[PDB]
Amino acid sequence: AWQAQDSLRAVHLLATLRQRLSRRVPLQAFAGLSLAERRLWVAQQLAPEDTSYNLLAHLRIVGATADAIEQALRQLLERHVALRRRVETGVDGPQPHALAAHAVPLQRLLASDAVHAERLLEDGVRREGARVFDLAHEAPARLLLVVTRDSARADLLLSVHHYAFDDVSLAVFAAELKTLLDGGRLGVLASTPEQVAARERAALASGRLDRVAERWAERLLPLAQRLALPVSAAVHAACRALAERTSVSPFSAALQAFAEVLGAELGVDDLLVGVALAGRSRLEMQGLVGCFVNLLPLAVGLRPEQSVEWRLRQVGHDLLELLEHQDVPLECVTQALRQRGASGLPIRIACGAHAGVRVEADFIPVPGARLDLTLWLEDLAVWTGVSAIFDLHRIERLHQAWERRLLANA
Repeated sequence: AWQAQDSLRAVHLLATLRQRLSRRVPLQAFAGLSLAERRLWVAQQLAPEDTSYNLLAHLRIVGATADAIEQALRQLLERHVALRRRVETGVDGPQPHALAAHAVPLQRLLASDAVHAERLLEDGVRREGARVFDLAHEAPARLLLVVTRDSARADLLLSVHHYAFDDVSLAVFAAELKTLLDGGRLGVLASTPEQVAARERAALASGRLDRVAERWAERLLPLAQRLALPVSAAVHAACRALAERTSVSPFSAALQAFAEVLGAELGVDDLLVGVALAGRSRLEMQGLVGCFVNLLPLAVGLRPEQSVEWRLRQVGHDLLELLEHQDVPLECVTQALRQRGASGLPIRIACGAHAGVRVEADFIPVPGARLDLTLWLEDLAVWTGVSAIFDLHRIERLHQAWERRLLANA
């Protein structure tokens, strides 16, 4: 398990050991629709013409025929029900209904050369970016397959609504596509998006997740344009060294400097920071396709009187607590806060981190921002902010302050 594998890899290590030898180990001492699907679906209902929930994935495939690619995609659509479901509104919750795999639109186009293949792709990007999905009557996914004449390269544009997809789903979809195009076989899936929702309803009914949310509501109660810049090697090394001395993850050190820079910028002593989590809490959710992402709050205290090491231990500790209980939906934390006299929790800032046929898959970023400012680290610092608050030049200034804060803390 060790040789097969960050702190998310630590969760995967503890899950493999739990499946083989039983008994937990709690990470902190070593390091119908689900609510994840529903919160994206209801946000689309409140703004039906908003297309900021359209996910566009570009898959570059080298070494497979058009017939083999199309056939492999029909297999993946049959295998992953989340890409071929319609959603009826319900009296006590939206209700999904499975559709046939052939009902997913698939358009094959032949391009004369590579430049023509780019232009077909760009035209598809603009068309799918402005498209309003009919989530009640059609599948939430479309596919554009562009093959280039006299070339081994084929391009696949996957447009799928966010309620039925996420980042890990793209990696699973791309790897399984490569497996089929190579001639391999896919094992029987151990779960479905519907089973995840059913298990969540049981966990909600047992009060287990709400008790964890009530514990978090204590600390959280007082608080109740895209730019991609490369991180210098000196800042990356200092981030790693600071984490090794503090026994936290390198992401915890980068989150701490992120919250401290923004806290000084906004002039506050405490800053609420969201942490985007993959939300696949059990081993059989690792190979699923759908939406499992869960944004959970993290209260960072900006105490200049305290040491850098102590502030970092608190950040990394609170981070592993959110990682352990990433199955606790954000709505549970909101419910616990309202039960203590709060209108809600106001999250404005967030953070996160990401032989044979060749399959390269990447998302085309979604324009517009729900949150005021986000920082995503790619193993590259991707800053996304609302233009009216965090413009391009203000983001560049914050990234420089973030890099300085990291070097100073180390």
